[PDB]
Amino acid sequence: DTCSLASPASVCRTKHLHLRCSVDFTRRTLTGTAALTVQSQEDNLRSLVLDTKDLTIEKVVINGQEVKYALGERQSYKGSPMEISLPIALSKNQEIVIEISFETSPKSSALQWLTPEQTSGKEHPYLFSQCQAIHCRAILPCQDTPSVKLTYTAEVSVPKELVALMSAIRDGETPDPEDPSRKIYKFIQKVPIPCYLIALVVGALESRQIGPRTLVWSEKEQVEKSAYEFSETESMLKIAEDLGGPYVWGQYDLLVLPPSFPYGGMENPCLTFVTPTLLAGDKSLSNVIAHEISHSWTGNLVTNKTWDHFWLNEGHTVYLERHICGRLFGEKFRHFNALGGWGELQNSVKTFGETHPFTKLVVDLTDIDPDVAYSSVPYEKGFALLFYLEQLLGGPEIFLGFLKAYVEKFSYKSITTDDWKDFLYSYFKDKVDVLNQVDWNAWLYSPGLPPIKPNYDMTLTNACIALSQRWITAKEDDLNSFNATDLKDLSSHQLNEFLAQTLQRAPLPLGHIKRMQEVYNFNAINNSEIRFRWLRLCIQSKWEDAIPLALKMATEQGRMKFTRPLFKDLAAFDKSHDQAVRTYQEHKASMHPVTAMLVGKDLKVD
Ligand SMILES: c1ccc(CNc2ccc(OC[C@H]3CCCN3)cc2)cc1
Ligand SMILES: [Yb+3]
Ligand SMILES: [Yb+3]
Ligand SMILES: [Yb+3]
Ligand SMILES: [Zn+2]
Repeated sequence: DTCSLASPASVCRTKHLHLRCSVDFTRRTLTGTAALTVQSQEDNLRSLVLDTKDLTIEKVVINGQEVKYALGERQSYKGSPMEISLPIALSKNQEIVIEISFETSPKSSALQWLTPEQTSGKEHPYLFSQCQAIHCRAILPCQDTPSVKLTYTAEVSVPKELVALMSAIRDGETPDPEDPSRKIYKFIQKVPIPCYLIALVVGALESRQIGPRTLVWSEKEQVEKSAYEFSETESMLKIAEDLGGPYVWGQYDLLVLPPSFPYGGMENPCLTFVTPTLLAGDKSLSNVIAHEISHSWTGNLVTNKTWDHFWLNEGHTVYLERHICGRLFGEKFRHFNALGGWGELQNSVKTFGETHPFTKLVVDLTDIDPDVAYSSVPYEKGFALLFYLEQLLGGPEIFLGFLKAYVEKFSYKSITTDDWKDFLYSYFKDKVDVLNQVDWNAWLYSPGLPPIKPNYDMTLTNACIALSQRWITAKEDDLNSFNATDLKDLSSHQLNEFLAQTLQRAPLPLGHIKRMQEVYNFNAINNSEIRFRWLRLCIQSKWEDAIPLALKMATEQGRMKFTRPLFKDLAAFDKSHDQAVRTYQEHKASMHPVTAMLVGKDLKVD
C-alpha cells in the first residue's frame, strides 16, 4: 500500500477501535483517546507503525503504563509515521490494546468546521468528516489502508444542544459527567470496515422516517424537502438486496449535509452522506442514492485492498446503480445512463490527455496524492469494462449472477484486480475462450479510451443528439426556428444529456447561447446537473452575463464535481479570470480543506 506509512497487514492488523473524544468548536479540535486492539501477524513483534497527519500526540499507553513512540518527518500528503515501542514482544496472533491520547489540528484535512452562518439555522456550528481516501489519519492514528478491516465503538462528547452521528448503529446518549453543558453519544459498528469508512458529523440535526429501515437527517429547514427527494430509497434497497444478497448493516439512514460537502455522496456504513445539490424537487438525481446504496456490497463488503484498485469499488457500484435504475425505470433508461457515462469518460480522457497515467483503469499511486488522481475514470472505464463483459458473456441476467457470487466470495475482504479477474475466470470457466478475447492489458493497464466500445440502445439518446446537432450546425438565420416546444417531450435527464452533447462541442457562437436562453430559459432551472452544464456552456462561449451566475454557483455549494470546473472555466475566460482568482482567495479560508487545495492547484494559485 503505497499511500500508507503504517505497518502493513502482513505485520500486524487492527481488529477494533474504541474512540472516546470531545468535539471542541472553540478550538476546532477533536481531543481524546483511540484504543486500537491490534493483532500481531509476526513472531517477536516489538514495534509497529501508524499513520498520522497533523495530530498532536499526548501519550501512548499499553498495559497501564506509558511507552515510547516517535513521530518521523512529514511525507507531504501522507502525513507523518508514528513508530510505537511495545513494552513486551508479541507472538503471532497475540492481541493487545494500544491507547493513544491525541488531538487534531484545526486544519485537519479530514474535517470541515463550519461557523453558524455557514449552516441553515445560523445558530449553531457544524462539523463533518470525509476520510476517503487517506484522511482518516488526520482524525486519529491508524493503519490508514483499506487492506485492514476493524470493527469500532465510539463515545463522542458534544455541546448538549447538538447531535453527533457516525457510520455506526446509534447506541444511546447521556449527559457528560465531566461537563453538564455536554452530551455523550455512543456508537457501535459490529461489521469489520476499512478505516476510510469511519465518519462523524456534529450539528443541529433532525430526522424524519422515510422507510422501514431509513431515517433522513438534516438541519430542520431541509428535512421535509429531503424526505420527499429520497422517498425511493427503500424500494432501491429491496432491488439492491435482490442483486447483491442480504443487506448486513441493519440501518440505512441518509444525512443531507451543508452545501460545502465536497462530493456527491459517501457510502458511510449505516449512514450515507449526500450533497444537498441532490434536492432538485423531483427525485431526478436519485441515481446518486442508488449508487450509495450499491456500495453496501461493492466497496463496503468487498473492498479495494489498495487505492490502485479503486475501480473495483466504483465500477461495480456504477454497474449495480444502473441496474437499480434500470429496474425502476426501464432497460432503455439503463442504456441511456450507460451511454451518458461513456460520454463522461471521453470528457475525462480528453481533459487529462489520452496517454495520461490517471486515465488508466488500474493506477499506480506511488508518489501521487490520491485526491489529485480522483476523477470519473475508475467509475466510467470500470463500468464500461463490466458492461462490455456483460455483452460478451451473454447478457445482464448472466452477469448479475457473477456479481452476486463475487460479493459472497469476497465479503468482509479486501482484494486486488487479479483477485477479481481470477474469480471472473473461475465463475465463467465454460466461457473462458470468450474471456481470452478481452484485451486485458489494454483495459486494465493502458491509458485512454477503452479498446472496445459496448453496444448501446439509442432510443432515449436520439432526440438529445438530434437537438444538439441542430444547434451546432445552425447558422444565424436558423436561430428563429428554435422554440420552447423543442423541449416539449424531453425529461430532465434528456435536457441534461442535450446540454452534455453540446458542451462537448463548446464553444458555440455567442449569438446561439443567447438565443438558447431566449427560447429555453435555462437560467431558471435549479436542477444542479442541468444548471452546472448550462453555465459551463455559457462561460466557454464567452457570455459575460453568465459570469456572476457561475461565480455564485461555484461558491454557494462546494460539490467539487461542479465547483472545480466552474472555477476552471471562469479562469480560462479572460473577462472573468481576475474575478475567479479574487473569489477563490476570499473564500479559501472558509472552504473545505481538500476543496481549497484542489481549486488552488486548478487555478495555479499560491
Ligand atoms: C483512480 C482515481 C483515484 C484513485 C484513488 N483516489 C481517491 C481519492 C478520493 C477518494 O474519495 C473521495 C470521495 C469520492 C466520493 C466519496 N469520497 C477515493 C479515491 C484511484 C484510481
Ligand atoms: Yb517467538
Ligand atoms: Yb445498546
Ligand atoms: Yb485462475
Ligand atoms: Zn462510489
